[PDB]
Amino acid sequence: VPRGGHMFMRVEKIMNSNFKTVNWNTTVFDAVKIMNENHLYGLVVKDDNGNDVGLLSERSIIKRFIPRNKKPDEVPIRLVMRKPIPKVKSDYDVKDVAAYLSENGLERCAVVDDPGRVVGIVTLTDLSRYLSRASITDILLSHRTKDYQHLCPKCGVGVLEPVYNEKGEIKVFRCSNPACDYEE
Amino acid sequence: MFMRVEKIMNSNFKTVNWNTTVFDAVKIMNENHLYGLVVKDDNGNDVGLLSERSIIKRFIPRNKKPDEVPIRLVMRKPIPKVKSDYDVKDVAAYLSENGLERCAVVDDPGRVVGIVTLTDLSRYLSRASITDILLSHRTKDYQHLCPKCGVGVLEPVYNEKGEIKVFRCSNPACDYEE
Ligand SMILES: [Hg+2]
Ligand SMILES: [Hg+2]
Repeated sequence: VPRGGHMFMRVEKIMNSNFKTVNWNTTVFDAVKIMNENHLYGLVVKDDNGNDVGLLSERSIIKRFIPRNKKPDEVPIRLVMRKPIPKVKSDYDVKDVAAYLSENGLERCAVVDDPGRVVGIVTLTDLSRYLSRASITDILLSHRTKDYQHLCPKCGVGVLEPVYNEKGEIKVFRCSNPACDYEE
Repeated sequence: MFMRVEKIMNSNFKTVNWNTTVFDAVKIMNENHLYGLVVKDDNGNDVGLLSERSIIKRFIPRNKKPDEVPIRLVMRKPIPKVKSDYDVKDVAAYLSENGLERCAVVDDPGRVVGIVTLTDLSRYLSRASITDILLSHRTKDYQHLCPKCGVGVLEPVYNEKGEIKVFRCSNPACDYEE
């Protein structure tokens, strides 16, 4: 829906409510087919019980899939997606969303309502119609230089860090929580 | 109202050989935080530009390991480019027309002297132009013109799994494929 330029705007009004969701065991190959077909580069990921566990983006594939050096059909997106799902509340002003994305090096994130349900996805493109020139440049620079901190699904507090081998391949992402023993 | 790209481009770009695997090329991108590489052949010719989107659209669908595919079959080709004397507004029109968010910049002689990205342009473009480039990058995809006839476009040929086997020229009068 056309709205014209405005300094303020609640995210809910500009987000994409027609977002697509995919299961967390979907392979990278099958997930990307959906992205290419729909010209949609952000998918919400759900586990087998309907819980929103992450967001799969182009950058997540470049940063977390390619380095594993495996065929796209051999890697479930749960190992690639941004997790926990990046998100902002539906009542956020575009300015607040910009700060959230920039802080996390993201160019898109999910939007959740008060009850916590995912109601849409908002991207830099959506925001570009309202943000200041400087804010847009900020998000762009932050997306190039920063990377989202993925948290451990086992303890929920540990940070998943890359473990490389001699070929530079990411063997696994290991939880940084001392009290936790998790690798994937 | 005016600003030529040569002034804002990045002449500090990185070049990789066209036989570099997707795996090695992406490692370079990730380590440098630069998601655009100029690709050259074995004789010093600038033959293409490897971008994130090119990997998502032309590498992933092949369902092959990153170390088994040379970037020459993935990169944008012919190489996306604008002349160094182009005004930023002209570059914006070029990127948008081609669904790109970055392209190479060449000098009179024709060699690549830099790379210009949407981020570089974001400081000199109107908000409308920036949004335009963003929209076009999502909705349009770069057209890989056939090198043999120059008019046909290379289209993916899929197998029963939806895996890309080759990119074949659309021109009926042409037999090119890669
Ligand atoms: Hg953990
Ligand atoms: Hg051709």
